Amino acid sequence: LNDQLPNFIKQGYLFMSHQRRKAGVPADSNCPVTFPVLGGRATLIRGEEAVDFFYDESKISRNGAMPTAIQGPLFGDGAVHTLDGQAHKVRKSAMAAMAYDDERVEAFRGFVEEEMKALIERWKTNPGNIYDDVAVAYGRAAFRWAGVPASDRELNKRATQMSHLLDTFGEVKQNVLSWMDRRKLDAWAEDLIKKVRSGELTVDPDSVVRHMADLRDEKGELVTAKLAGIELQNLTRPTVAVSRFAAFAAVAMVENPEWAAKVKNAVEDADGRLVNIPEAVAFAQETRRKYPFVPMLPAMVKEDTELSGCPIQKGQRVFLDVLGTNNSPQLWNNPGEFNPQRFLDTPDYESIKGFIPQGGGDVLTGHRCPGEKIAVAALSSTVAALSADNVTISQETEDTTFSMTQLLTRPRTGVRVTVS
Amino acid sequence: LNDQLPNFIKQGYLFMSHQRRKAGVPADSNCPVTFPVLGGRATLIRGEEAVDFFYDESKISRNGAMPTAIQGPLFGDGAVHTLDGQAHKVRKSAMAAMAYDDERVEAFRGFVEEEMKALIERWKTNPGNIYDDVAVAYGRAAFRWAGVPASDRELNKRATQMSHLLDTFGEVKQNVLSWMDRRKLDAWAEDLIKKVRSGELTVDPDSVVRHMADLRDEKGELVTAKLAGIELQNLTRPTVAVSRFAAFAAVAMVENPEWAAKVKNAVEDADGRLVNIPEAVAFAQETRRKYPFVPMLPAMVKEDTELSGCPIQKGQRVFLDVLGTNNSPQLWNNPGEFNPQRFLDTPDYESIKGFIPQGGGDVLTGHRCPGEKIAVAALSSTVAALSADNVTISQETEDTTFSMTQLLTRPRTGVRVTVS
Ligand code: HEM
Ligand code: HEM
Ligand SMILES: CCCCCCCCCCCCCCCC(=O)O
Ligand SMILES: CCCCCCCCCCCCCCCC(=O)O
Repeated sequence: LNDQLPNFIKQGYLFMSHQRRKAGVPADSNCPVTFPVLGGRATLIRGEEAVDFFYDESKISRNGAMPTAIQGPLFGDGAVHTLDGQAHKVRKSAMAAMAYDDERVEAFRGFVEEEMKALIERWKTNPGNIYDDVAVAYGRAAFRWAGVPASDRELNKRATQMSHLLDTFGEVKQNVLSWMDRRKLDAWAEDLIKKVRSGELTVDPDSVVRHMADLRDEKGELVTAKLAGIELQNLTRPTVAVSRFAAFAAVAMVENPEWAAKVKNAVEDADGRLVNIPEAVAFAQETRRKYPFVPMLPAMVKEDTELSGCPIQKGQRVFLDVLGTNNSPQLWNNPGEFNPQRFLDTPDYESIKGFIPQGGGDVLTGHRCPGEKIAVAALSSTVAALSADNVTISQETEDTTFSMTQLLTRPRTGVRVTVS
Repeated sequence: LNDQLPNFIKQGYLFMSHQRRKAGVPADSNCPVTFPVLGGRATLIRGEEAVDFFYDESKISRNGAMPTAIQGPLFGDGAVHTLDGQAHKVRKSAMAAMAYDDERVEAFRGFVEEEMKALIERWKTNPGNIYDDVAVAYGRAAFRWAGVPASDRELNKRATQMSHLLDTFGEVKQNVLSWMDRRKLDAWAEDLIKKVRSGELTVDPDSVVRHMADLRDEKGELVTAKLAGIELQNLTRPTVAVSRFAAFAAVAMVENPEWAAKVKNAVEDADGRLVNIPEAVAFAQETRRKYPFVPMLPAMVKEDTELSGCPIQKGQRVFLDVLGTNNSPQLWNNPGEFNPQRFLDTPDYESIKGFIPQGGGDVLTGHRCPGEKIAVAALSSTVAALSADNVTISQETEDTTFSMTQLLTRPRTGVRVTVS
């Protein structure tokens, strides 16, 4: 049983089933599978019992679990993702106060709406693809929502630099570029925070830029302008990432013309309202569940413990299959069908323990992604925006199909689109 | 407009509304009110803008703000409460390192659980009241958590002497007793610290008692053994104080039997454990929010400045309404309702700017209480303990009712309780 790192690069999102299959575990089963990867023992876990385990901070730490080749360029150095104990709780608290606050999310809903409404018209003259153009639109919204005091081009630059990062870090032949993207982005963010603290750059006192500039650590000292800038990115770039979900959502619409028209009816019955449309939210939630984005979640093991008969080791790495539980037939009724009706029946996605496309457990007391609201706020607005008639989504093979073996995958074209 | 010191003694916790009312200010309003008290100009402030102001250490000093009749017996002479500038930052750092460290809080959580679990069993044989008996239990836990090397009698003795202080100070006809209590406690603590420094009494090297005996100031010199004992009390006595919150919490249970049964279910699932129960924790925070303990906070003014049109001058004393802000309908959804559900929606109480029952600014860089963790840890453990069925809280008028004109008020009986 050699190291499974070559298999992970080869299989991509098929790696979870592959290790499951190559271990003799039945299909659709939740049985833990133990295998070596990255020169160490690892156990892939999947299921509701796995989610409760993954977030038991008494047995599961996170620092060092994500390899630096990924955490380095994507999340940045010293980010909230690599923190445990008190230092994390104080950092999440200050960050969930901006992305998880219902008031600030509703403010973002207005920013992302206006930016999208422009594109749908903007495309009519210079059409493009969803992934690239919506990434800029998402970045413009997140930056304006944060109070970033930069020009429009600078906003679009950083937006594409963040979208370029997400496209490159996952491919072994491009991870070197994602390091250059972060190096540039880290410098632009640090300079911004440095000028806010110096008064050269004055921002709104309640803005996200200000709360980042006045960020402090667990010992009560204010973080370095770099870290304050790294963490500002971790509140804007993960929004630019949603353009990949917008691409996936665009494919599902041309594949499900019935639900696409319901959204349309909804937005039509609301005259342009692209936000807070329960139908588009359900479509956005269904896209997050079915389509591949985050393959699995890595975590370290604090002490010798056990999960469902399979024993796991101290200092071991566990992996939570997020694609497998989100589509496990054990936990979902017909997971093969793209059906946003399941998220109109249960709108509170936090009650679904097995719905973990962006994390499980609690968001305030754990590492679960804050701003799933902000993500869906952006994602649902795009579903409503493309639900129109003047918009016709191109359906070439490179527009509708994506590779399951490619990490951070997406339709080749980025899902092209044209508007009349 | 005569001096308002007689009105404060007469009105108690209604004094803030009284000064608000006698100034023509509308009800529930946040308008500052200026009046003379203690032979000097004073301005009562209330609201989020007041909390940010009150802790702007660029405009507000604190030494001399608390009259010696209160600071003297309660906090002790030369305590961290009377410190400004650098000398405070050096002292808080060494003191918040014991009460604000999440690891040490979890250690105290086990002690307060063990001590509370005993009381409910003693009550079966010899029942009493919440205020007095839980004060001893809180003191027994806080002393053992700190590493106090004393017998059971001294632990029980100093604890009741500490609870006696809180009941006696603030009462004009009893403040003389709290001076005698402090003189006794100061001497017992000083003797303890002196024998720890001499090796006559050996304590755990990382215990709170040791970090107090090795306390140093801004001078780089270790504090006098007495002061190390005053500051040791300011990390054990304020825990004995929570028995007043436990008394208030006991009334709220017989007043809200639904949340009481909600906690009961919670503990039953936790297999007896009384700590880290999210339901009991939420119940504990609402008790701290609704019930009167700390009326207002006085502070000195460094330079002439302004708050919402009202000018305040140098050398003035400002008062931050903590009961008025914690129950202002402007800042809370139905603050008249006792609803721990509001603290399940937002568990991070430090993100709530208007929730200031034990301070409002930052705890590490300000004067905010560092024992809010330890406090709720103790208070919620009692909330879980009384949620059982064998526990019957007496509901006579002197058990359920407390005076709002009395300082450091509580039901007269202390909320009596009997268990089968
Ligand atoms: C494309 C949509 C997004 C996806 C797929 C996603 C996914 C994730 C995942 C899987 C985690 C780790 C959860 C865990 O550790 O259990 C995470 C963490 C995080 N996400 Fe997102 N996210 C998205 C959007 C956002 C947005 C819009 C924001 C805020 C602007 C955001 C902010 C964060 C933060 C701050 C963390 C760190 C949490 C912690 O480690 O304590 N994400 N994200
Ligand atoms: C009954 C519950 C408690 C209440 C109502 C309470 C209230 C307060 C208040 C209002 C302050 C001043 C905040 C400010 O200056 O803005 C304070 C300070 C302080 N408290 Fe408490 N407290 C409680 C429990 C505790 C506990 C359990 C501890 C630790 C064992 C503690 C230790 C301290 C210390 C050391 C300070 C000084 C902070 C400073 O002035 O820099 N308190 N408390
Ligand atoms: C062999 C290690 C694999 C472990 C897990 C695979 C890492 C892929 C996870 C993708 C993270 C995507 C985060 C989106 C938001 C952001 O821009 O930060
Ligand atoms: C006339 C001046 C009045 C100003 C405010 C009144 C002072 C009463 C506040 C009581 C403080 C109680 C603190 C409990 C915890 C501890 O033991 O430190």
